[PDB]
Amino acid sequence: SLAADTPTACCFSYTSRQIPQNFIAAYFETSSQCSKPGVIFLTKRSRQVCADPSEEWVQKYVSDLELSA
Amino acid sequence: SLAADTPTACCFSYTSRQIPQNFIAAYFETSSQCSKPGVIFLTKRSRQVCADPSEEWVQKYVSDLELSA
Repeated sequence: SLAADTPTACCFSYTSRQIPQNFIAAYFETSSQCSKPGVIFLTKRSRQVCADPSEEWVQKYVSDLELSA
Repeated sequence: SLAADTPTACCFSYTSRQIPQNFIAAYFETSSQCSKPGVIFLTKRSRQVCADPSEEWVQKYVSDLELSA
């Protein structure tokens, strides 16, 4: 567990058209070392699309883990 | 091309034991919006390991694109 991996994922730019729960599947609330507002997603094309802060569609998807974990 | 993707990969912590060109294959010099020194790698386990700034072993691997691109 002490051997973490992966870089610091942070939403520096999201998309205009959202990604509803039809193609989405995973998600992420950015990461520390870069207090980012938007969140990263995981559509079916393994192509994260980022997302505004508290996006109507995200709050529903990220609803699972909304910051608290 | 205007529709970029992926978050801002930045090396916030690298490993002690390096990853020579035996398991390594890809690499990255971090990203902007987070001036990072170390570089991210792509061993065979798709597990980036980051790397000190100008690591003896990296300069050789990252040698291909060393900042200039």
